[PDB]
This record gives sequence, structure tokens and C-alpha cells, in this order.
Amino acid sequence: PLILFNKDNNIWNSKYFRIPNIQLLNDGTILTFSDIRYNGPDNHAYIDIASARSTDFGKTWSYDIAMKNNRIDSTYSRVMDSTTVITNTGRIILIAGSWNTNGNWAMTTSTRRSDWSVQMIYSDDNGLTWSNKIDLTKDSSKVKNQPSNTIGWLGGVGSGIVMDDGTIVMPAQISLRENNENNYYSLIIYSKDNGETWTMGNKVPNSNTSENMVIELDGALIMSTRYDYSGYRAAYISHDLGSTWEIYEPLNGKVLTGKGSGCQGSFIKATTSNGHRIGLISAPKNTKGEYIRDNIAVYMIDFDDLSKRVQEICIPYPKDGNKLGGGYSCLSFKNSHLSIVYEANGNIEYQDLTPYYSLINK
Ligand SMILES: CC(=O)N[C@@H]1[C@@H](O)[C@H](O[C@@H]2O[C@H](CO)[C@H](O)[C@H](O)[C@H]2O)[C@@H](CO)O[C@H]1O
Repeated sequence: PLILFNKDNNIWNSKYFRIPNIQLLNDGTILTFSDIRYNGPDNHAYIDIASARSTDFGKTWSYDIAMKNNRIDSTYSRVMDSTTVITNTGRIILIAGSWNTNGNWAMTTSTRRSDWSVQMIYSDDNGLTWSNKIDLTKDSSKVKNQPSNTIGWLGGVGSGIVMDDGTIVMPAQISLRENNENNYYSLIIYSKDNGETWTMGNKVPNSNTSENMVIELDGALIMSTRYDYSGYRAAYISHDLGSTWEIYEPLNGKVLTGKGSGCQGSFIKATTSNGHRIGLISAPKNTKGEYIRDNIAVYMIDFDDLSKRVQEICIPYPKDGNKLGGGYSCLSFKNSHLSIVYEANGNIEYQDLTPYYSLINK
């Protein structure tokens, strides 16, 4: 499989790459992103976000640095953990978390992480160039309904979606100070003005939920989320654009994630030729446990045939992940094609999985 980002051979001399992202464009252009982890695999390090772009259905690629850290600290400055979406105008939005100090975003501080923010760039040229960074949290002009007890938040890590009427929804995660503890929860944010401003939904029902993606289904949002230490991906449904949540039984508990901490995964909607809406999820089986995150697999559910059990479609990365940082992945579906990007021993690899879609599409 093609090595999209190569720790061993890359224009930045980066030691390591993590947290890949993909969007298949309407015109067959492929756009991908990744954390450039200059010094190695650690989260709390010097990081920028790369793009790789391909006009030849992924034979060859053009690479750029799509977002730079705030350059304040040469050890700890980082923008990372990309969430993306393509608007109905075809604008491409990337939202990242920004820090410059040591220590986990959610758990290190008991008040608002002083160096923390959420930075956003957008592209109006099919991803050839990006705007300047736009700071979503410096003031209260850009995001409404942000809780006073916020420690930090960032996107869900993967892709957002667009509702019928053109509202953009991005998956998100937040850390909140609640009775002398820090608790993290998944939620969504939405923009009704092509990404210029945003409203924050409210948190899902269980804490310990973080990275996630939502699909739209007949006006509902359905979320598949990392639920740390539970051993599975949680799932919830919202009928009011993310103000309230209930447990979504068809998917809740259905994808197992093995012992230890959870792992990022992706969750996207496809409509097959027979009219059925299907969901596809990517995540490691993690049979070896903890951060090994072996066997990044693709699973499928049919929303129009709920009694049929979730099925493993294929295992694009049938290998143990690197314990220092692996397992993450991202699907993208557009115009009857299906691609995936994913971590593989410090590299990002890329595959076209369209043949698997054909098998499903029958
Ligand atoms: C459990 C342990 O011995 N050390 C942990 C960290 O590994 C863990 O952090 C996670 O580490 C993985 C490594 O593959 C990856 O870097 C994750 O992004 C990161 O969150 C942390 C969990 O809070 O606990 C430390 O003690």
C-alpha cells in the first residue's frame, strides 16, 4: 500500500506522522492531512499540520504545510488532531487544537488552559491554498454557548458533515471542570454561515467520551464515539441538532475496541444503489490490547436493515500498531468511491477501498 507520509523520506525530515485525515472531492481530487510530528511520536511536542493533494486518484501527491503552530515554544508549540469538512459551496474547513505547554489538554489544568485555543483555516480553491488562521476562542465573537467551566475543546478528529439545508456540523470533544474533577465528553458544533461562526451543542450522556464522528440520518445526528476504558465505541442519537442525546442501541456497544484506552476511528454514511443508507466505521480490533491497536478494520451496518448484525468488511491494516502512537484512521466516501488513510508504524498509508464498496453495493 502507498506510503502517503514517510517518516523515512519526507521533505520536512519529520521523525514521525500521526492523526491522518481524508476528503474525496466532488471532482475526484483527493485531499489528505496529517500531524507532522517533527521530533517523534509524542503528543506534547513541536507539531504542524501537513496537506497532501493528488489529482491522479492517488498515484502521486503534492505536499504542503497547511497550518503552523503559534511558534511560541520550540519544544511544545503544536496545532494537531485535525477535523475537516467540505461545505456545500465546496469550501474546505480545517479545525485544529492549538497549544504550547507540556501536559495533556483535558487533564493538566483545573481552569481554562491558558495557552489553549481552537484554530481554523479554510480553502476556497479545492484545497490549493488556505486562509490565515482564524482564532475561534480568543473572544466570544466566533462560538456561542461555550460553557464557562471549559478547560479546553477541539474537533472530534476526522470529518464533519452537511445537513439537508446546508448547516455544517463538526464533531467535537470538551473537557469541563465538574466538582473538583476534569471530565471529558463528546458533542457537536454547527455553522449556519459557511464556517464564519459556530454554535456549540451540549455534551453527550457519558463522560470519558472524546473523539467522534456523526452522520445525518433523516434529520437525526447519530454519533460513534471513543469511550475510554469501556471496551467499545459508544453511540448516541440527537433529534435536535445536538442539544439532547439518547443512547443509540443499534450501534452502541457493537464495535469492540479491546482492553485499555479507546482509540480514534471514523464513521461515515453511504447510500447504496438499492436505496439503503449504510454506515461504515474504521477502528482497530485491538486484540493485543492497550495502545497496540492491531488490525485497523472496516465494519458496516445497514440502517435500512437493522436486524442484520454489524459485519467486518475488510482489515486494511492487518498489523499491530506501534505502541508509541498508532491505530488512527479516516474513511471518505464520495460518488461511489471509498478511500481510507491510516497510521502504520510512524507512517501514513493510503488505500482505495472502492472494490470493497462494490462488494457491498451488489
Ligand atoms: C499508560 C502509560 O503508561 N502512559 C500514558 C500515556 O501513554 C497515555 O497517553 C496516550 O499515549 C498514547 C501512546 O500511544 C498516545 O500518545 C495517546 O495520544 C496518548 O493520550 C496517557 C493516557 O492519559 O497515560 C500516560 O500515563
